[PDB]
Amino acid sequence: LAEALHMAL
Ligand SMILES: [Co+2]
Repeated sequence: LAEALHMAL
C-alpha cells in the first residue's frame, strides 16, 4: 500500500 500511494502521488 505505501508504494502504491507514493507512486500515484
Ligand atoms: Co516510491
